[PDB]
Amino acid sequence: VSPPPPIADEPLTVNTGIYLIESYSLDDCAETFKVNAFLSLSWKDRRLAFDPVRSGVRVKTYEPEAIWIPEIRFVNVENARDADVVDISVSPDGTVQYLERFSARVLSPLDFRRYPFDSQTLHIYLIVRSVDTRNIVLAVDLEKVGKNDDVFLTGWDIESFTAVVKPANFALEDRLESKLDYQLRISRQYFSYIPNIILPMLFILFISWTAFWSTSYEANVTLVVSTLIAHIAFNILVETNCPKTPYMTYTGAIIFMIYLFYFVAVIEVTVQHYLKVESQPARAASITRASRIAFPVVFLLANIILAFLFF
Amino acid sequence: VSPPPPIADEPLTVNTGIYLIESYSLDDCAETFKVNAFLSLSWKDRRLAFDPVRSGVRVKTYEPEAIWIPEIRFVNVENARDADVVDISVSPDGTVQYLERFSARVLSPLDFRRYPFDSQTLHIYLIVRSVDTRNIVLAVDLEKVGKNDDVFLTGWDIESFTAVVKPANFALEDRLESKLDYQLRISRQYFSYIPNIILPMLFILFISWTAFWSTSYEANVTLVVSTLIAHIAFNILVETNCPKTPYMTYTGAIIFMIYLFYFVAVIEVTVQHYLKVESQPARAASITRASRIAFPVVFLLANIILAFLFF
Amino acid sequence: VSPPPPIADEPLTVNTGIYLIESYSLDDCAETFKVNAFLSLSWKDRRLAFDPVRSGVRVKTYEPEAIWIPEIRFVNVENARDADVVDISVSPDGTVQYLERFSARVLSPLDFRRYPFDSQTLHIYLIVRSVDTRNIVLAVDLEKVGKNDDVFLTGWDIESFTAVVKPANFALEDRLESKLDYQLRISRQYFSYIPNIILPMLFILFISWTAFWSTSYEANVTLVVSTLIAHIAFNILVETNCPKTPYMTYTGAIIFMIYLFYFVAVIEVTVQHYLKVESQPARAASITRASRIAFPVVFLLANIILAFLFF
Amino acid sequence: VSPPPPIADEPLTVNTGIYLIESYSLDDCAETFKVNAFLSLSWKDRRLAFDPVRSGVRVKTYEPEAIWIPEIRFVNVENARDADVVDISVSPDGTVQYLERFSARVLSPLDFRRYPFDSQTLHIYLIVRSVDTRNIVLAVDLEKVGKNDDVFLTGWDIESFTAVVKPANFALEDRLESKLDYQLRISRQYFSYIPNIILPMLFILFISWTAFWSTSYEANVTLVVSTLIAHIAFNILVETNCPKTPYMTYTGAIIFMIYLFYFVAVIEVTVQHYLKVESQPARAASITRASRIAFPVVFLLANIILAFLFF
Amino acid sequence: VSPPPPIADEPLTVNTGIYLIESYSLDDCAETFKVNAFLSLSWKDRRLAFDPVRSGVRVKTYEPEAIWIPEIRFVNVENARDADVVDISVSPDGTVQYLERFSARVLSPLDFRRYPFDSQTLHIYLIVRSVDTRNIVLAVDLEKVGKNDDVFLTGWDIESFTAVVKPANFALEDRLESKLDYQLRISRQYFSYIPNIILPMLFILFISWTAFWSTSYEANVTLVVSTLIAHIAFNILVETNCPKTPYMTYTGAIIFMIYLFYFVAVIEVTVQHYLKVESQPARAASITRASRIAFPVVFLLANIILAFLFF
Ligand SMILES: CCC1(CC[Se]C#N)C(=O)NC(=O)NC1=O
Ligand SMILES: CCCCCCCCCCCC
Ligand SMILES: [Cl-]
Ligand SMILES: [Cl-]
Ligand SMILES: [Cl-]
Ligand SMILES: [Cl-]
Ligand SMILES: [Cl-]
Ligand code: NA
Ligand code: NA
Ligand code: NA
Ligand code: NA
Repeated sequence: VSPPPPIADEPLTVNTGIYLIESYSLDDCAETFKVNAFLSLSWKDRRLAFDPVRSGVRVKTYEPEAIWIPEIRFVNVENARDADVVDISVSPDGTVQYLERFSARVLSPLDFRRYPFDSQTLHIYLIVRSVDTRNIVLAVDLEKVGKNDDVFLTGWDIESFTAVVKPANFALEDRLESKLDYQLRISRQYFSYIPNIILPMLFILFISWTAFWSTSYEANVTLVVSTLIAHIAFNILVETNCPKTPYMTYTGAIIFMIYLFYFVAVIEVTVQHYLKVESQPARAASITRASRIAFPVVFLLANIILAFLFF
Repeated sequence: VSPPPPIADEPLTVNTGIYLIESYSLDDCAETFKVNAFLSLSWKDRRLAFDPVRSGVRVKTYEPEAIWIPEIRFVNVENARDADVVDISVSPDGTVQYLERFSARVLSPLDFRRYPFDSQTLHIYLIVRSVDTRNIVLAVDLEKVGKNDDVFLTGWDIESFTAVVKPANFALEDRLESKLDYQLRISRQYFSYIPNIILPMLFILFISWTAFWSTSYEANVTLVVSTLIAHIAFNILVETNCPKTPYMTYTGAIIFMIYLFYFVAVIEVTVQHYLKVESQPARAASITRASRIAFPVVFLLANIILAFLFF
Repeated sequence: VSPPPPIADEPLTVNTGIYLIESYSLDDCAETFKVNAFLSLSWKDRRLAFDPVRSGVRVKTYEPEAIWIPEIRFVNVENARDADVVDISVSPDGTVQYLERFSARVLSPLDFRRYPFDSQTLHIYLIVRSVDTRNIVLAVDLEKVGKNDDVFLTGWDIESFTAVVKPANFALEDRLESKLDYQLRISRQYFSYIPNIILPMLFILFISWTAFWSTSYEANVTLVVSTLIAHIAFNILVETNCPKTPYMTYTGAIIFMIYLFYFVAVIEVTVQHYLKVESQPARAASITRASRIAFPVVFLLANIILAFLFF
Repeated sequence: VSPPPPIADEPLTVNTGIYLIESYSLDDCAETFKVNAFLSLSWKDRRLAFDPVRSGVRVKTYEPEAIWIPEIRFVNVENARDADVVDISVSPDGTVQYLERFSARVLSPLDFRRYPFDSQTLHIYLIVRSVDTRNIVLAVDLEKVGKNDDVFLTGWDIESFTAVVKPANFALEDRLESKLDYQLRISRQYFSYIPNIILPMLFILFISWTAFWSTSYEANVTLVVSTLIAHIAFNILVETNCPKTPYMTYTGAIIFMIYLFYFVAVIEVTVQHYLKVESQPARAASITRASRIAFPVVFLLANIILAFLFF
Repeated sequence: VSPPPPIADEPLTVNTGIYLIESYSLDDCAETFKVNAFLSLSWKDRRLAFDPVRSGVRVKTYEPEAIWIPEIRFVNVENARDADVVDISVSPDGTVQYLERFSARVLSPLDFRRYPFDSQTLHIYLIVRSVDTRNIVLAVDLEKVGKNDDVFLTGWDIESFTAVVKPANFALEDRLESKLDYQLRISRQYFSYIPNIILPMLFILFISWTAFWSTSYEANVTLVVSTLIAHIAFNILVETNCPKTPYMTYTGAIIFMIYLFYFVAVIEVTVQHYLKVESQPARAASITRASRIAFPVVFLLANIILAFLFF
């Protein structure tokens, strides 16, 4: 219950590995994800060394309480991980092979600027604090790093689960702290977003555009203002249920542009009727005819400008 | 305590069984279900064998801490199960009869493509990790796999609770792992979905179709656009309260088709009026008369095409 | 720390009592209810019998760890109850009088077919598993069963808290198990249901019926379709916040019937106008006049048919 | 680990005091409030009396396990309080001075009949169960009962925190139980309820009243029915997010009355038009002119009747 | 397991420091924030002093159970913090250097009067209660007060994390209590507020203003009342999801003013039509022409008055 002594003035190397068993509950609002995995740890504690001849065993098993185990913590976790030690195996040279199953709700920022065509890199930061008698440094054993094939996140494609092999060693509260970065790369499954969100939202806008093939101000006011109600009602229906993104998103710019188009279409309908009343039906009919091409063309062009700006 | 020694070079067989006491909280959004059940374990440990004559007992009881018990874990759980050891009984031959009551929130994918006429197979994966001293293999005693008659999930018919007898034995982090798949087959209770969701949604669409028996553009604009608002408002009312399904569902296709029909009906109403105002009432009246049959026929046929594609 | 020995071959009778301190959080969506109560247990253990003369005490008090206590569990709970042992008293004959205060979230199905005039019977199932050396059977001490007068559930009248005195004894995992049924009968007290949900919903329907005293198709389309929107919007306002009931409810049938009446009223308004435009105002006016009586009469009769079917 | 012996046949007096550190999460729907506070207990145990000369200490400190401490519980809590013993000090006469910090979710009924001008008295009931060898009675020293100045509940004015000095001593399951009543008096901050809820709700009603200064049935139908939609939509916006109150509230009566006024205004608009079309414009214009005064006067009077009935 | 003895009659100084690791879950509705941090404590205990020559070590490490550690608690926490002792180091002079990693959901009031241009000061109040044999006072080690550079709150700019070096010493429950205030200053990221909430809300108001360039009462009623519906529907879309603020906010005043403008615009539309129908088109046209300037000017001025009043 004290760290192993150094042979010379070298730090203790704790080789790590994370193997994803299950990944679940990716919360976009909270920017958190719950993960269930193995955490394999390996280090040399020469005090535990033995002769397999005298012992009559080629490997010894210990209880966590019986031996020194490094305090590995996660940097970006809500509460400490719920861990269960699966196995502890000591070889005759004193090499400890530790294995545990943990479940953790990890906090990792998400960038929704390119939503719903966005990709994310989920982080899991391992950390070890160095002690009084010696310094502890983390390492990655790539043979011990991977993910179960059945690992899934509904609406996401799990690209890869890797680790940045080089640790970040730094001083914190007068002690060395070695930090490791485990990355889970995911890309969104945006298929049903076209028929369920985009297409019906465009149909409602297109219905407002039929006021350019009508001279009735009463029918035109009912067209543009009722489609604005239908649009707002449709936005409540497809609402993300997360608090509004403080920054401007791709989908957010399109929806803002759609609100601008309902305002510009009201301005046209109001101008058309005012010119018709103010004995100028030549200008009223020429504006309404221009709008039939101007509205879809300006819309198509502005969407290409946004798509270019965001991608 | 170490694992029991093999008589020959055979692995240790741990006979399992799960008996569902209560099933609750089936979350469609989270794809998780909370279960409370018994987990029975049986294996032979010859070290624990005794003579009932010398001992004066026909069965011995032990505390979990006193004897070797295999570490059985569940693969698809959020956090480790909340377990309470109910009984441990050792017979003179060394047979250990273990029993525990546990509660766990199990993660099981759900396929909503055929919703609300869908059936689901909920999984509970048992797993045991082998040690270096000896290999551990799981077995299913099907007489031990069951469920309480009073077990229920509102809106579902619990068909069966089974296990696939053959375990999935595989290597993971240089050790053998025996995995058992327990299945809970459930089928949805879609009764009230016709009168509460389908019938009122179709009525709103049918009201938009009365514009084919009217020449008033003002009454037709109020018909088709107000029914679109009534439809969107009705969708908000019958909203699933789960984030949108990343894949296209049966119900999702129908609702997309309904949005298309409101757009096509606006196009007709706009064409009818434009042909009437552009001195062509022969073409305007012939289109409106055709729509009276074309709309219900194309709808009925497209539904048959979707029903055929999904089932 | 062994069960008491039988005098003859009789099972151990554990007399139970439950005294409701507080009842709260009745969740209709989850079909669960939280309860805070006393659980009294009484059984005879002749090993604990004493002479009050030699001991100098008429009653002995023990710590739970000092004596044998039967493991009583609840069948229909989410997780095990939060229990705290209040008192353990042993009389000179060996009668143990155990008392504990517990809190538990009990799962009990709810039938909403007669909502909001429904009554429910909430269950709490006690169970004891028999042990190696002897069988354990539950009994009810009616003097120890009851509820605090201040116990309440907002929107419900707590009729009674009783128990089914005869236990359900059966075999489970090769051991006898004795089960007790504790019933809490509650009836809904929703006075405000009529003025807050029914009356405004009927007013919206009655407003659609004013189209029978109007010949204006434009005013009639605005009447029936805007009231349909107002109805749907009112249903969103009075939405139960629980996922839709898989079976058809009383309130559910009325609301379905109301949606049918909005569709039938559109059919009338469409027929009236088509007969008027197709040079038949004799038939148009006779239908509109008939509807003034037919609609309220068919509605009143259909409601009596539903009320008769559900009650 | 036995109660202190009486000098004469007197019960043990346990002096209590609750000091509110933080008050949070007042849930109107659940009728529960989460409180964090100190619980001070004082009682005399002559067995713990000592001579400060021989001991060489003026005060002795003990661990809770070392001495007898009365089992104090709260009656109206969800689960037992989360407690942490802060200090235990024994003076030479045997006086025990116990202090603990606890958090607890207290269940206390709320009366919303006068909402949002309502005041509430939140209760906390301390209770002690008497034992075999002696009776235990609670006492309160109001000098010890208080609250932190920074204690807050958003939207409420915490008037006072007190205790009813006289305990309720009663028999429960053949033992005496002494109960104390702590009371937290709070009154609502209804400031923004006039400009955010009442004022916009009245404006929507007043817009429906402009139909009394119009003869156009088409404009009157659009006025009265669209304001009914705007009212229902506004009620969804200002919805309390708690299930509807089973009893009739003040705000509930006003809103019911507002729904009645939209129905009566439709009846007027329908009568006006029917009298006009049935060659009686003398009666139609006289009703519409009467309504201009009748509607605001009947509204103003009915509100005074409700305000008088509720306050 | 006794506090250290004073050299003279001085109180024990416990030097504190908090180092923010992660900040998450800032709940505006609950006025709580979850934080993960280090808590460093330093105090002198001469009983633990040693000669480094005879002992032969830099610092002596202890288990929390082995030495006296001051009970530091947080004032404004829901439940006690989840703490993990990271390290305890004693230097030759008797200086104890304690370190722990904790997670806590801190309660801190939020002032939304200037929302969404508001800044908040989040508090974490440390407190120590003085003991029998000596008084304990808190201090701040400015070298140990800090925050990780990667600390974030989505939609907020974390300005600073400082501590009020001077503690608040006061009597509580007959004992001295030293309290420290740790402040986390945050300012909101209101960027997407303008295009996502302000601009579409103003467009809906501007559409109602087109009724000043129209004489049609039917088109004007449809303009002002349908935009009121669109506004209310847009408010439901951008609803804060927190229960209503009891005090009047900046955004709250603007939205109240917008509801007043819809009522005043209805009054104009009603007056215009009544003057027109009552043979006075000179006054009707002069009011409608005045409103074209009066409405945007009064709006712009009233907004400047509110902006001045709130900032
Ligand atoms: C309420 C329906 C509405 C106003 C906007 Se739709 C909604 N909500 C209306 O009242 N009058 C119309 O002529 N058309 C409409 O669609
Ligand atoms: C014009 C009718 C608009 C209907 C508004 C419905 C508001 C839905 C609120 C849903 C909360 C999840
Ligand atoms: Cl951790
Ligand atoms: Cl598990
Ligand atoms: Cl239980
Ligand atoms: Cl308690
Ligand atoms: Cl704390
Ligand atoms: Na064991
Ligand atoms: Na026991
Ligand atoms: Na004690
Ligand atoms: Na200690």
